[PDB]
Amino acid sequence: FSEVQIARRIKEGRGQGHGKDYIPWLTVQEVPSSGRSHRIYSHKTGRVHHLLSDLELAVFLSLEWESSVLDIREQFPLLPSDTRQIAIDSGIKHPVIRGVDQVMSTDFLVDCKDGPFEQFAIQVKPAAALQDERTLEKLELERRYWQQKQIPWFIFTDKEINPVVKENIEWLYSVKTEEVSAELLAQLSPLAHILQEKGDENIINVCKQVDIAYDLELGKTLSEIRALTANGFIKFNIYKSFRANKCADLCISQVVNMEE
Ligand SMILES: [Cl-]
Ligand SMILES: [Mg+2]
Ligand SMILES: [Mg+2]
Repeated sequence: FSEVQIARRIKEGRGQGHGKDYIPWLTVQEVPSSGRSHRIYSHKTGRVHHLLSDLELAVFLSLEWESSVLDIREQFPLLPSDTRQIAIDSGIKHPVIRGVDQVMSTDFLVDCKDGPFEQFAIQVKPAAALQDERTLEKLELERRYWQQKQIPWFIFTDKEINPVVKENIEWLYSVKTEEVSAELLAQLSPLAHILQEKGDENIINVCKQVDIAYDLELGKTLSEIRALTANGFIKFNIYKSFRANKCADLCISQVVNMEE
């Protein structure tokens, strides 16, 4: 993936800062195989995050939903000196590509406000991947790294995905719209007001009502919300089908094109 030039990526700030200032070590451009990547906005961090698979997306959405989560720093880099030492102490070949030892990274490093632990890490991997010896070795390197720092670490796989969350993702990500036009975002403020007053009403009813009110073709507003939701500008109760969500279950943001 990366040559000795990694030194420059380190200078770019990759892996430093937090909130809107945090820069992932890996970005969507570093996505392998058919594995689809995602750039979703976060209300908590105020920035767009890079997820490298649908599984990671599912985890991110769960994190963004949690009230106790304060920050989500995805693709977090593990200090090379620490990982080389661990590789040595364990007798495991530190990740190498063409002789250059690679910089390892945990999928998510998250901070909390009142959970059991103020900070914890997560590695996302499909259950099947654990049947490969090399993956296990790499996972041990990662496990030890966090253990060394007394930060709880966990592995999240597909069988940890709530079925409802799963179907919600299947509805939101059959790629409908990705065009984040200033005009699409313009709909955030108006939509926020409507949803706020029609709070206790089912999201689908309110959607039809708006279509009628403004004389839009049936489904227009649902399509808009579906797009703003899939992009992270709108958050909802992922543990409940979107269609069963009340308007009060949705949360809209103040995001403007100043996302550079
Ligand atoms: Cl994955
Ligand atoms: Mg990773
Ligand atoms: Mg992974």
